[PDB]
Amino acid sequence: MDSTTIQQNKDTLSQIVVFPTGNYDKNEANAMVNRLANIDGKYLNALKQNNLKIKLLSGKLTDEKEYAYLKGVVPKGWEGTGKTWDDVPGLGGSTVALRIGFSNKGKGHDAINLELHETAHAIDHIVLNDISKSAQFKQIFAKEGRSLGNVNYLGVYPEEFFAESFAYYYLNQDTNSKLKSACPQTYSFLQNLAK
Ligand SMILES: [Zn+2]
Repeated sequence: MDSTTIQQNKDTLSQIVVFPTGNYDKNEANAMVNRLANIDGKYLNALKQNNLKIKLLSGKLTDEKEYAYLKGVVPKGWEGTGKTWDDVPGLGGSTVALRIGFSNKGKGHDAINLELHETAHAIDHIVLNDISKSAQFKQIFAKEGRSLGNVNYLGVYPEEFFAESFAYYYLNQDTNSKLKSACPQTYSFLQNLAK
């Protein structure tokens, strides 16, 4: 990622990202925007075109008014864990909401990076017309969909494998190289999508 392109994408993200009212680590919110800025500018401009907002949160997801309906709701597969959506740090699809500070793997979620994974869902659904459900991607998923691990989740849901692969592709050079090695067809597919 070249520095001038990053700044251009951050400028675009200034028209996408919404910062919260409450108090939060401004430097960490900025770091999240910096990581999002590695996403290909064409996707970012398309999110902006669709008026998609990336809402950064200063607290729990379910303490946001528009997600309060998820209070106490147990996510699929989380039965018996004692955890609920109140414990989920982010979501992506038709909207994007992300708790500041919870980017890294293990911060209440299993993704390599929260904001890239969830924003990938929004790009998939809003920008790319659910390409993760396409026949082309389904063929790739059938072969490579377990190769980032979490086989009972990423390996089962092509939308999740897409989002995680997208996050590997764009997080940093290390994860990008790892994806190329582990999932070469997925890597080529993403490379060509951004052409
Ligand atoms: Zn996901």
